[PDB]
Amino acid sequence: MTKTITVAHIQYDFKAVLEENDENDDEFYINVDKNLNEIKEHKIVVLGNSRGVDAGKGNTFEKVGSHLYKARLDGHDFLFNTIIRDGSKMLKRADYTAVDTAKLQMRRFILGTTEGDIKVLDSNFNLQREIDQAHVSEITKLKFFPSGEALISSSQDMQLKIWSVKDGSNPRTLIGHRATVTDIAIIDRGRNVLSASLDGTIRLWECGTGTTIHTFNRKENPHDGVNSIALFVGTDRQLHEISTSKKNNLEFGTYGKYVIAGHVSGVITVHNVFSKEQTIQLPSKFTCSCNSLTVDGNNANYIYAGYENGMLAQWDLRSPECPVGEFLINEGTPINNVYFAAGALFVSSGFDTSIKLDIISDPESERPAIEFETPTFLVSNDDEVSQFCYVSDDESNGEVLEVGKNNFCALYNLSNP
Repeated sequence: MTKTITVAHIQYDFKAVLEENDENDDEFYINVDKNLNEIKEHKIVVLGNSRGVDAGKGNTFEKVGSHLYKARLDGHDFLFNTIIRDGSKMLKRADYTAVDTAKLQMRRFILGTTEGDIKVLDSNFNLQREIDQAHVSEITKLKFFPSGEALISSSQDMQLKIWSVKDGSNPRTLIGHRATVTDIAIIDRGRNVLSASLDGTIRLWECGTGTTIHTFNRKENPHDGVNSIALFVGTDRQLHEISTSKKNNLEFGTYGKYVIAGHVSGVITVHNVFSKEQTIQLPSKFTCSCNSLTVDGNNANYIYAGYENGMLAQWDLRSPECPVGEFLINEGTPINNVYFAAGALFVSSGFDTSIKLDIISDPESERPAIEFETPTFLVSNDDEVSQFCYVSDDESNGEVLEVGKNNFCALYNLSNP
């Protein structure tokens, strides 16, 4: 707050340069953006004889893991995390705009395209089902229900659709949004879902009936479009019911739920899903759109919000008057997506930038703090991340899946040398 996270881009095939093992000197570049738009081109020489690397005086470059490299260049630290698997290998070419995963027994993946197609994939990224023309236009979001046996999609076509994983059937179509549906949150098992839209609404739906039972919006301006939503639990007790009194028609597990909404104006609003009260509004401190936000997975008092100017802010909902951290990433370039997983924040910036930022608890404690001085870049071939998906595999380890345009579907290892 306000400190800037220095972005580096490594030559995508640099690993092949390092393990080439040629007799002669070779070289790869690391471009460091400095407003960004301009840059410093660092040349890392890969000495022949496999006798190592020369990063220049005062600089280092080194392998710290099978798929993890560390550079220090002009006093800035960078980590570079390389692909462990291309998931687009056996897939027909689409521009991916949405992803989710589920694993009850078998692990599965769903992907949504700019063309409106949904693909169901298995553990090995082999196509298991294609739902062609699932929507008229771009799938903006895809979620499995917790059963793993159903899914919900959202689209520019202003509808949401519930699909069966069994047969690709479409038992429900949720209509009523007046603009693009941008986001989805599932309440508990999903008898209720929430959808966000550029029409300014967050609609609470009951799925059995396929109707909207409540519409939330920004109290100051109901037409301020919603880019992102996140659901959190205010308190983790106690249903049926440790207090008086209820209840609300056609609501299932809404009690103690709050929904956070990032707006086109850049404000953020928080709604008690049960009471229907707007509890909080965070100011558009940066005078631009809040494109994406996400809740801290350890402490839901803390949220992370990415804005159209490249500001990443951390807010404490208890103290809504000012952010508790501000971090510029390629100022002037939009943050497209922020996503909390495995004690880290994943951040898509502009057309080319994907960063994993570690979150620690502050020593002078104890409140989560972004490790902004030591970003990790998920190395691609100048590919654009539309969305991240955390894959805890079988047994509490993890990988991150990125999907994007031009058939980008790439897996990254998160665990440590």
